[PDB]
Amino acid sequence: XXXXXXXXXXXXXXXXXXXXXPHLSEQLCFFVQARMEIADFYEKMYALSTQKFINTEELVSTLDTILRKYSPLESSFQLEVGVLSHLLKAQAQISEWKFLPSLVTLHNAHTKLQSWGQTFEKQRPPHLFLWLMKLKTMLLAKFSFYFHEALSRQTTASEMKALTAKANPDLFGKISSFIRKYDAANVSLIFDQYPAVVSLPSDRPVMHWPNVIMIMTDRASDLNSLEKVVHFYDDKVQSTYFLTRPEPHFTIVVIFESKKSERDSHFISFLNELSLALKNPKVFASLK
Repeated sequence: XXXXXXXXXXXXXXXXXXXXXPHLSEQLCFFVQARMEIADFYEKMYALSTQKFINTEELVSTLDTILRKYSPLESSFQLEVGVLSHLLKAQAQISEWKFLPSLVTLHNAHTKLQSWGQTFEKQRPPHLFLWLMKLKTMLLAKFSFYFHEALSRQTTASEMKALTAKANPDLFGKISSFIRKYDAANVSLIFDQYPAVVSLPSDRPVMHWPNVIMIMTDRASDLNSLEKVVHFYDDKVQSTYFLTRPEPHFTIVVIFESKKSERDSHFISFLNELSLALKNPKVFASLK
């Protein structure tokens, strides 16, 4: 880790090893051995920060293999590696729209992290731990957004507002302000078949789906680039559509029952903000 939060942690022991050279008894330590591998793991994740998406699945099984191969400085290790592991598993589940499984894994990371964040401030953070925290909130906010309907149908306003509270950014709220602000007919989150897992304000706009589906089929290429915002006006029905695909399985659509220009920048940018907040690669990028 040519960064710092992993370098300084690799600087101390670089000067702490010159100490045990005193007494002995515990020279045998696959710690720096285990350390050498996970830093190579972090270098790998930073390299994948340039890809369109990320196969977290492969990253999870690749971490639980260099981990099981090694079962204070031990408690810390277990936290980092334990949380990194949890966060990656939730990232894989959320992209497969698995509500309960992701809920459970997310809670682990969160809970283990809060517990640490507490026990830490009571004694007084390294970029790496800050990043773990940052990856956690990005994923919790994605969770809250991708499963908003279930979370709302299965909870209490109190409990929901409690969760929403921790959600930063509150993506559902943004979309809500946007719809009120510009009077869009609908904004949906589509999971790829092609149902609407989130829909505002009312339920999935039935009469508009044919247009939405047709558009996703024809612009699949532009959409699958995961970086473009497609626009389409339907004169026959006088409706405008804006779609972007933040990740492989998810598509966001904004529908206006009126002509809207493919130049109304604020609608493009709004969609660019939402997409950016849901991209896993971007967070791996701030790793350095």
